[PDB]
Parts: sequence; C-alpha cells; structure tokens
Amino acid sequence: SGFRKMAFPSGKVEGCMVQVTCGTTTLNGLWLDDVVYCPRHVICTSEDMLNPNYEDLLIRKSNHNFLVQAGNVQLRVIGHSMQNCVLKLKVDTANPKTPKYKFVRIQPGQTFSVLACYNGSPSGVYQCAMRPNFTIKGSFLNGSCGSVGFNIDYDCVSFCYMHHMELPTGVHAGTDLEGNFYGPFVDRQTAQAAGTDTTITVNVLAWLYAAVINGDRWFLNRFTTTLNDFNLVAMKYNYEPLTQDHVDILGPLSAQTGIAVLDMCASLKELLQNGMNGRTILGSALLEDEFTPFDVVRQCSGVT
Amino acid sequence: SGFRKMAFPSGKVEGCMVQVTCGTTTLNGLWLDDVVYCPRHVICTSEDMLNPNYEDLLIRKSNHNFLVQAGNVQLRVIGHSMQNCVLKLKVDTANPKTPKYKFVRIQPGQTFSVLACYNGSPSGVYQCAMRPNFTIKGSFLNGSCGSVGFNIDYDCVSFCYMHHMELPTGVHAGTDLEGNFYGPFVDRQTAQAAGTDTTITVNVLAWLYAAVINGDRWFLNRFTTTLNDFNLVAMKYNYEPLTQDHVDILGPLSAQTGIAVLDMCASLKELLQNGMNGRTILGSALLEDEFTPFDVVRQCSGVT
Ligand SMILES: Cc1ccncc1NC(=O)Cc1cccc(Cl)c1
Ligand SMILES: Cc1ccncc1NC(=O)Cc1cccc(Cl)c1
Repeated sequence: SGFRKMAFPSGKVEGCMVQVTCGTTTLNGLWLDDVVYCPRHVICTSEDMLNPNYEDLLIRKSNHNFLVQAGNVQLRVIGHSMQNCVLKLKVDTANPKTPKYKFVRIQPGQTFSVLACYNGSPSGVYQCAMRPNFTIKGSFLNGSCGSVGFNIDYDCVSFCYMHHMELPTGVHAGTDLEGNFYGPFVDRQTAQAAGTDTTITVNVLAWLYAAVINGDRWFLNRFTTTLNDFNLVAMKYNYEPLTQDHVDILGPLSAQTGIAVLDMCASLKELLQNGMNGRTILGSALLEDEFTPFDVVRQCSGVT
Repeated sequence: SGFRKMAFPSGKVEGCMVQVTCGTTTLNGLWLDDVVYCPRHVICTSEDMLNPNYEDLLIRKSNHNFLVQAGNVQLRVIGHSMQNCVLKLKVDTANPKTPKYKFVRIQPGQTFSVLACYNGSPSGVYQCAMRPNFTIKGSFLNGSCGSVGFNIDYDCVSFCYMHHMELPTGVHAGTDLEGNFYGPFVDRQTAQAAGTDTTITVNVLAWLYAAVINGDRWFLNRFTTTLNDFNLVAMKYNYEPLTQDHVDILGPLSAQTGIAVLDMCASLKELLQNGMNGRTILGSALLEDEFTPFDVVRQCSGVT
C-alpha cells in the first residue's frame, strides 16, 4: 500500500555520467560504449548563444579541445561529430559500466526518471512527464545541461531525454539522444514559446485507479458518462481528449478494480466540475497527471 | 529553476541489495562489508507473526538455513546474530561494492531517499520524511521488507531506515540499522497505533522559501508575526511548534531571499487561516512538509 512519485533506480545511469569541457563551458555527457553524447552548446560562449552558427563554431574545434572526464580519469577523444543538437565524441575506451541500452523518442504524456547532474556528478533523481506541449517541469540549474531522462525495462536502459535549455518561463526543453528537440525549441538564447499545455487525461484516470486500489475512494460516485460527454468536459478544463486507445490501456486497472473506465470518467468529470472541496487524493489536493497506466500497474504490483 | 521531490542517486545502495530467504519467507537484505542486515521477521511463518518469540524461533535456525543471494551468486553464511529487530548474517565475502557508509538514527521531520526492493532487486526510488509520529508514508508491498532509507554526503551513504511493517492504516514502520524501531512499533501482527501526526512546520517554511526563489511569491504578504503568535496558529492547525533552533536553520534561506523568518511565518499563518483559494505553490495545492531547510539549500544550489 501507498503511492509515491517513484523514479527508476539510477545506478546504471550514474555509471555513464561524465563531465565534458570545451573552452570555458562545462556540462554533462553520457558515455555509452566508446561514444560520449552531450548538448552541442558546450562549444559556445555566452556571446555565441544569442545566435550560434554551430557548424562554424564546431569547425574551430579539434578532438583535443573536448576534455572528457569520467569520475577522475581523463578520456582520450579520437573523433567528434554533430548530430542535430548533440555532439558525439568518439573516445578510445569503451565505458566498462555501459549497461544494456536503447535510444528512444518518447511520446508526450509518457513518463521518465531524470538523473540531474553537475560537472559529471549525479546530485538527484526525480520522476517526471513529458508535457503534451513537449516541455518538462524539471529541477535544473546552470551546469545541469546534458543530464538525461530514461526508463528501465529489467536490465535495459531506454534513454529518452537530454536536458538542454531552460525557457524564460522556468520550464525545461531538451532532445532525444539523436539530438532532435522535443517540441519547436531551438538551442538559442531567444524567447521561445511553449504551446498551451494540457492535462494528461489518461494519466489522471490511471492515478484515480491507483487511489481506489490504495483506499482513497471518496470520489467514486453513482454516475457514468460517454466518451463524447466526457470530452466536452475535458475540453472545457484543458484536458487531453480521451480516445478508445486510452480506454484500452486503462483495461488492466479497470479489470483489477471492477470499475468500468467510463464510470471512472464520470468521477473525474464531477471532480473537474466541483473541485476537491478541501479533500485530498493520495496525499494530493490536485489531479495528478504524472503517472501513466503502466506506472500505476508497475508500482501497484512491485515490478523490479 | 524548478523544484522537485528529489531523491539521492541510488547507485551506491543498489550494489548492496541482496535477497535473504529463510524457510518459506523471502525479503531484502543489505550487504555491507561481510555482514548482511535484514528484518528479523524473515525467520517467521504467517502463524508466527501473531505473537513471535524471536529468540526461540532463531534457535531452530542455523547458518545454512539463511539463503543469501546477491544478484545471481550465493553467499556463504558463517555466522548469525540478532540485534534488536534485525538479523546480522556474517558472510565469508566482503561486498566489493560496499560504499563508504555510516548507520544513523534520524530525527522525526528529517528526510531520506528509499530504494524499494523485491527479492533483492531494486524497483524504485522516492524521497520521503520520517513523520513526527515516527511512521513513513511510503510505497511498499509484500516482499519490500528490508528495503532501506538513506542520505548521501559526497561519497558516504548514511543508512537510516530499514522497512519492516505496514500498519493496518496503510502507513509504514521500520527500524534504524541497529534494529531499533522508530516509534512505539513492535514487529508483530497486531493492531498498533501511530500517534497523532503533525505537519513539520520548519520544512513547510523551507519549502515556502524554495517557492520564493523559484518565482512563486503570490502568498507573500505585508504582515509579520512573533514566535508565540505563530505557535498559537500552529497549535490550532496541528503544526509542530516552531522554536529558535528552527529559525536558526532557516537563516541561510532568509539571507538568500531577504525575507525575515517571522515574515515568512506570517505568510504561513495567512495560508493556514485562509487556505490557498484555488491557487498552487510549486505545483502543489497543499502545504508541502517533505523538504527540510538543508534539502532546499542543496537542490537550489546544485550540490552533487
Ligand atoms: C541556466 C539553466 C537552467 C536550467 N537548465 C538549463 C540552463 N542553461 C541554459 O538554458 C543555457 C542555454 C541558453 C540558451 C540555449 C541553450 Cl540550448 C542553453
Ligand atoms: C504486506 C506489507 C506491505 C508493506 N510493507 C510491509 C508488508 N509486510 C508486513 O507488514 C509483514 C509483517 C507483518 C507483521 C509484522 C511485521 Cl514486522 C511484518
């Protein structure tokens, strides 16, 4: 019993964190096999960030200008290349701590753990969601760039995110491990708009199922609804429209609790229209959307 | 910018997790140097838990009855002893992954990271507080017993908690690494009362300081208060009385923000008396008490 915002154990990722220095800028890199991945803005100075020509900037750099340090040992850089917004530094040594891994581009609404790092050293781990507007509400300071987001399936680490930038609104933006930004963001010191962000409806419903399982049932009512009626309410409250695909992934939780998905939707509809009236659900006074249906199943069954 | 419920990187602790089996019961153990620590209830059957005589139960067991498995390799048990509510299994091999460590008994209101484990395998990491009533609101299932709570200071892991029991109210109880329970709990299948739990006032004030630093300032008002006036309000709302010691630890945050501690108390007083009026602070619709003043300083400065 109990429900927590749980992150994956960060050990396999800690063994991959390195510090990358280029000139005066230092940030985090990910050392997998004989390649170090880091944000390409490591090659910029503060003046460059206003409007960087990354190709021209990288041309003034050689293998010896990239200082890669793993813990306390220096790695020899024998190759460098830019792929989208990431730099790939070929080193002469394969990381002995390289776990089984994959690079994956996650979908908005999906969750992942973040290992926040400074100077190649891990400082903390937290669980977050990729917002529908492709931003993350992380906790990152200067020096955190290159910190990564991941998921773990038994022994395989699926890297999904690399931190690049804090928008003027305090929210965060980054790339997949191929250097493609999630969202319309560019790695430039210019005001950039994150779109209107919506609440991840399917995740809120999954979290209401987690609440029923853990004993918080006060919100369950004698009502039901339809996908069309519920979506009229979701639209009014800036919730993502619920589709049959979302209903299908809620199936295991609906089977476990015996509460049909559309019945849970009617509870959510009443919570949206009436608020919580000063009550809490799973220790929260608001509707939580950072737990996918898979996260609820994993946590509620103890998957290691 | 941004403020998250961040846990310590769990890597140094993952390398210590083992599975301990005794008869038909399996739970988690902590392998440090040549000793495996686990809850003593590993020696009980379901029938024993109603009223166990642990000394009599342990006498029927020999070194060979304790099956300790680290990952996939078996450890040879050469000694066994009971210290309070923990079993200490001497193994013939020192854990090569033993980090620098200490055993510490934490105070109520202090925070720590938990590495939830099943069959000696880590499944998740979350940050929590030891409640003033010595319980923790964790996320633990059957098989999680022996999962540990810790803090990390540079390279030293301070182990502070071992999970033993879920109370009939869904809250959790456990021991320090010397087997002493936090609270009045006994490792027995009997209804046990956790006292009245209060909100950790100093942690809420530290979190309001984290809010001001990150931009959420709407709650700041034109008022001030005294320790005695504030404590009258704290008493009414079941908040821990604030002492000069608490004011002293809030000093660094007060210096950083330029908001005197008693001015922050007046904001908290108005929030307690008026609620949030539908607003949020750091993405929360309630007053958060799981961040100590040290956690706010560490997170807001990027301590690795
Ligand atoms: C200071 C900080 C805080 C949190 N995360 C990240 C940062 N750093 C930056 O955003 C630096 C920067 C500036 C313009 C473009 C890019 Cl790609 C990166
Ligand atoms: C089932 C479960 C869920 C979460 N944490 C722990 C558990 N397990 C137990 O509480 C088992 C037990 C029973 C009576 C006394 C003691 Cl010390 C331990």
